[PDB]
Amino acid sequence: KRERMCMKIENDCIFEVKHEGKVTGYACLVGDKVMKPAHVKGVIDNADLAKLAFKKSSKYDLECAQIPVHMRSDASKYTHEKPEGHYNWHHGAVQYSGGRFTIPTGAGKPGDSGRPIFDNKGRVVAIVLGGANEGSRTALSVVTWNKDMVTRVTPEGSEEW
Amino acid sequence: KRERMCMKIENDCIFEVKHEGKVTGYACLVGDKVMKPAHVKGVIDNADLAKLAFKKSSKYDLECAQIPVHMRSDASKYTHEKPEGHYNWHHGAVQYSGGRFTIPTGAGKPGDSGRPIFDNKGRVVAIVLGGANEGSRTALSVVTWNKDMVTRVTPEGSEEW
Amino acid sequence: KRERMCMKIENDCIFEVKHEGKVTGYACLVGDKVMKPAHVKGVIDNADLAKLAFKKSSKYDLECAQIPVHMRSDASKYTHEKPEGHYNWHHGAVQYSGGRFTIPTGAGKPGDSGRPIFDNKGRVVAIVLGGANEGSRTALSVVTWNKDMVTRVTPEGSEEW
Repeated sequence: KRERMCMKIENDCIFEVKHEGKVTGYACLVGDKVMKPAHVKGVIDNADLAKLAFKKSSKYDLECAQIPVHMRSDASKYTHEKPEGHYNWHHGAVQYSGGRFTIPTGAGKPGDSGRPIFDNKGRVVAIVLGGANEGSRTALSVVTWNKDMVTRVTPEGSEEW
Repeated sequence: KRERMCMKIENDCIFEVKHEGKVTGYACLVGDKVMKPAHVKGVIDNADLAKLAFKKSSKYDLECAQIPVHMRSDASKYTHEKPEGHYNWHHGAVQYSGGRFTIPTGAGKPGDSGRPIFDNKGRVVAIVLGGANEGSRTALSVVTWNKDMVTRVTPEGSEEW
Repeated sequence: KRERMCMKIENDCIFEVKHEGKVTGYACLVGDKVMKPAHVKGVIDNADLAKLAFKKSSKYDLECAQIPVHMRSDASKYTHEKPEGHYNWHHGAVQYSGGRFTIPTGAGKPGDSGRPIFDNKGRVVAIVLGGANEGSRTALSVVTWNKDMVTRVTPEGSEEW
């Protein structure tokens, strides 16, 4: 149920970014803005998305742009509330404990950057950039939103995926 | 129940406007004032209403007038609260989502300008002016009310019906 | 039986008179003349009757004109005999006592000017102009026809409908 809805939403709101023929990251639609990690390099597998003018910012390591009108109905719905507990993810379920996003599996691999972290109701919470090896766990370096502000949370030792 | 009540209220609070013998708009009785969109041209199918001196405002794209005394019992009652959810309309059910009034079907056609958008209790929330083709949905350019002011919402690409 | 005949004759011998889009009086066909009260103003809702030249006389409060040839078969028949008793009317039955036309119900309302009062044989005897609120009854101020003379009976305190 929840897993099926989450994967259906991911299918409609993720476009692969390929460089030299191999995928390196993913750009996702949140609200009414195209969001992609800045550190990843490549082009989006979409004629409409690849032609947009991407605003750059190195402090938050994020690229943003305005989506065209005809993909507004194909974009996720955002939120800013982050209660403690469990959240969905493409490679499993993520745990929010003490202001940190951690991977129970520790199976994070390069090339998964940009996949949204989903809420219980399908809302998007943050965006994955990289993680830091906490032995059996990994602390995620993710980009979230405040009420009206963007912040970047990077645990020590994190590597960009 | 709700559909029949809404139709009953609409018959007592909607007056057609025709130019050159063909209908082009609608005027509604909300509170104690006649409200008709400014862009639609013609005449209201009533001597008492057609004789009134209308106040013009191109910024909000609306005309108003104070209703005569003997239609004061034949006017819809208004509201300013807009909870998230579903609202009734003469052509189906409209979806209010994130500050946007959207049509689930995209079935709005020119000549329907001025048709009000009702609430659950029969209260009027807004007045339709135009729409925009946003994928398989249609964002409605409406005229809504705050506690005391008039505000106008116009999604990009909207066409005046 | 009588009601059906009176209604059928009234349908064929009454034309609503409207001013500024609202009906205010009726022009009835008697013999070969069109009668209309002088206090009511407007245009008869008919092409042929609009272009006819009307003779106006403020003493009797009545306008008369000659009907077209082809409409001679769509008119009532007249009489002057007025024996004591009851006479039929569009809104019920009227009583003729002591040279007065009285309304048992007192249900006369403005806009009832010009409605003829019929005989028991369907013949038209008088034309209603106004009424006087006398207790539970209403004395009718009407224009009648003698053998040769047109006379007006107006009780004290009557009002023009």
